[PDB]
Amino acid sequence: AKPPFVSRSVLVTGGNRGIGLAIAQRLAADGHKVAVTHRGSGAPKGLFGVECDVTDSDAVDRAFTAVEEHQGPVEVLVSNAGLSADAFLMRMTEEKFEKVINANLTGAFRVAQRASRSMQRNKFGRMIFIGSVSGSWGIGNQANYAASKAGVIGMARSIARELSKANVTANVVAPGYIDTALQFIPAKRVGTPAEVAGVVSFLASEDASYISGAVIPVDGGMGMGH
Amino acid sequence: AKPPFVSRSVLVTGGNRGIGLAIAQRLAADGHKVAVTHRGSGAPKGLFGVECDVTDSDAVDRAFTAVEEHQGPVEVLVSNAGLSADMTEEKFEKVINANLTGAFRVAQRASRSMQRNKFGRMIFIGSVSGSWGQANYAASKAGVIGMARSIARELSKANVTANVVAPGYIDTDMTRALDERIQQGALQFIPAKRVGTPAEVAGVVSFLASEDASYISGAVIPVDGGMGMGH
Amino acid sequence: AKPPFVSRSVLVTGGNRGIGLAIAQRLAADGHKVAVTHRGSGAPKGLFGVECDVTDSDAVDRAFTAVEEHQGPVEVLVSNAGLSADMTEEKFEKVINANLTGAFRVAQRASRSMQRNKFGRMIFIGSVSGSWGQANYAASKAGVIGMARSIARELSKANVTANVVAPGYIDTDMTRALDERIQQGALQFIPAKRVGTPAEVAGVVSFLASEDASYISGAVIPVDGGMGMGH
Amino acid sequence: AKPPFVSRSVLVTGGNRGIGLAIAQRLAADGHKVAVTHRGSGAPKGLFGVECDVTDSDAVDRAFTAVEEHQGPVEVLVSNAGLSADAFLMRMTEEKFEKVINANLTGAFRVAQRASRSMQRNKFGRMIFIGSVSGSWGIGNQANYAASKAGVIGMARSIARELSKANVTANVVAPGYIDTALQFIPAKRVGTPAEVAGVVSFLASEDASYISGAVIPVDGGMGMGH
Ligand SMILES: [Cs+]
Ligand SMILES: [Cs+]
Ligand SMILES: [Cs+]
Ligand SMILES: [Cs+]
Ligand SMILES: [Cs+]
Ligand SMILES: [Cs+]
Ligand SMILES: [Cs+]
Ligand SMILES: [Cs+]
Repeated sequence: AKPPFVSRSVLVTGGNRGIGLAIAQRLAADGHKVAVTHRGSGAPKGLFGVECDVTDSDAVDRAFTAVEEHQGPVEVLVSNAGLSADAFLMRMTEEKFEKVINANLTGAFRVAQRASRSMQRNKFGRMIFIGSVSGSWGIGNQANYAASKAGVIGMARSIARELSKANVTANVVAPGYIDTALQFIPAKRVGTPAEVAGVVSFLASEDASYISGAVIPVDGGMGMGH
Repeated sequence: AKPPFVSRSVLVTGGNRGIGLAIAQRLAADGHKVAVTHRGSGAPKGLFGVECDVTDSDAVDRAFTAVEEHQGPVEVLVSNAGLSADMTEEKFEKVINANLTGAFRVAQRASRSMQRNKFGRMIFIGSVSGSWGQANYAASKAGVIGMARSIARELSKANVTANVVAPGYIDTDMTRALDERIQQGALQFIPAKRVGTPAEVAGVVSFLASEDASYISGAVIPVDGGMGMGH
Repeated sequence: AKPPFVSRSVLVTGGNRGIGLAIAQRLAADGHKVAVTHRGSGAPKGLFGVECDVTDSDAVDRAFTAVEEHQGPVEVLVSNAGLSADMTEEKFEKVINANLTGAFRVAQRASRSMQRNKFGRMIFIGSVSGSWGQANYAASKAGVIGMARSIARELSKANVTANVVAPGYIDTDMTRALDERIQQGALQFIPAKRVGTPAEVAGVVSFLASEDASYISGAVIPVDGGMGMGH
Repeated sequence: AKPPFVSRSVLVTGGNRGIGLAIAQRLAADGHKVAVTHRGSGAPKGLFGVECDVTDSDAVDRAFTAVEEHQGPVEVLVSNAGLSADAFLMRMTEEKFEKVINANLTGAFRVAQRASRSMQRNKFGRMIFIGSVSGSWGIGNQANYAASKAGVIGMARSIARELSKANVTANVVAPGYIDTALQFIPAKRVGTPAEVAGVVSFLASEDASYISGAVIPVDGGMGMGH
């Protein structure tokens, strides 16, 4: 039987634009209480926004605090993701590598860490990490991006191993080419932000309870491999 | 913006019992038109049943035709294993024939109508276990994954996708008849520290049959409480 | 501290032609005692040949027995596909029977002697292609991987390991008879930007047959110039 | 036919102790010219040592320079690896996460970057990254370690995608439990440093030319999965 809906306290990081925005809007339409973080550009009409730079652990702490006061402790964390600085390995700098790692990977650790306490205590948690945006498949021109997104999957699986006994799961959505190279895609087209948002809606629902440590590709078949 | 619901013609093989039954009843409550295959015992009230042994290509043809006349051409195929329970050539070949070749038989029979109508969802249900290292069961379930990926690559241009749901340890009518020692013994290998329900599997199949699953193809979704993590 | 070399009794199925031939000649130059199966044409000078159709369990038994009398019990088994080249139930089942069930047949026949002697290396050679998304070939090669992992899990306690070598696009006698359009066309999908050689495959098999491979079991090694990267 | 031996210029980072030392000694016995980096404890008798902290990009540059003067440009890079600081996600600090990421992941980027120029120019390169030391399989107690080792695999595959056309490959050796929990291992025993070293010897040889982007588990079967 289909489990009854529960309106969850949702935080979507980088939920003001692109895929993050479509996630945020879908989760709100689903009936959840949705908050987003942003860099300054503001949150969309309707939804609760807080400014947060995910490279700053204290700014992550006060974004969560603000969210808990507004709508209750975060039950569903959607970690978008992120940045985007490419380059040939030979031309790629230490600075470019570390900034993408700090935003995309360590940033994911920061928001996950800040959520884990309350999720554990309350015996409910859904951590959903959004790859940007083509992976496991070695692309670029982007040693930094590939490293951060593969690292998020390893991180998620470690969290999943640790916290699944407490009904706190961690899963990854791996988008391919999304419209916010067609030769490599069996669907022969790019996906939409809504097509990503629907997989996140599923992972944020009562139907996803026995999924944990999973990586769900949303790429029209592009990254089939090993 | 959730895509509007579309009532699909659904066929669930081995959908009169266990996980197949939970799946068929979920897809039905979801609003789809749901038929099941069975091997004689009958389909349960509220679902159109047809008899079909998936080792038999002509039986598979007849089952699909019977379904098409009743509720229209199969738009979503759910292939539930076949044979489930634990070495000889005979044991190897029978599980392969039912689990892998049987999966090919139903997929191939579904394919022309799906390509033609520019819509198809093939959803293959792994038997309870892998993929993780059952020589026959492990071969057949690994093989269905390869088959599905091959189909996804061929047919995704025509909006015909193929995906796999890989259940871990799920509470059935035989998992319960299992020895208490192996039941708990397996709990040390599942991070969730509990068995999953047939409804927890039906849930994922509901999602893959829905309009939200359009851009997923060639995927394997584990429903195993984290058991299968690795490479 | 390289472990000292041990001359092993080796059987390479389909080892009289193409990749199987390169493998058998490498293992022989390495210093092993090498036998090959063939389907009538004969084994080449310098290798003990026996006839064996791997769809036939009794032929497999006879081949192993003939090998054991000649050079001692099989310590390293190299299972080379069978059938290679490109849909019906008949086409699906024949490739499955030769490529997957055939792999099970040779593995099962090797197993008791290996467990008993506390040494075994089973090395399964994928046909040229996957695993990447050929519905029959893709199913069978995915299936051998699952089988091998199942065997590795069962038998690794007894120093009997099972591993897979997954070749990409390799220059054979038919890859060359392929259309020039598909040869180059595939080069856009291989980071190395070139086809691999039969010797490049034999090289990996040499390593997995050696004393340096002791702690590898359940692994899949791609020899594909990076073609197969993904998940 | 077996390709003739070529004595390669080898650099093994953290080649003074444990698995790194066994790698270094095996490659030297194979007939290569082997140099190691270390933290201060010195290199072993026979082998060329240079001090290098892989968190320091300028110290990576002068270690390579010293190596090129001694024995010629580095043709085979073995990136060990690394650190080791565990903790429950809730108790894991930003500082602990970032230091393991900086040593194990960004450190791997630094040595790979510093090698890529000359390998590309000379149309030969073997980059071999050593996981420490159990992965893809979500362990711990170690979100940081899991993230760094999964990230190295994504990085390697990006390098492999970029440089394989130039005969510069990048591969990963993923050790399980090595003696420098048995319930999870089909072999029913830990491996040895030499059993790791032998896979690296193979990846550093003329037989490995058509392998690139690969992850080779050396774990007695422990991490079989997806
Ligand atoms: Cs709402
Ligand atoms: Cs709604
Ligand atoms: Cs209905
Ligand atoms: Cs309903
Ligand atoms: Cs010989
Ligand atoms: Cs030799
Ligand atoms: Cs030497
Ligand atoms: Cs030597």
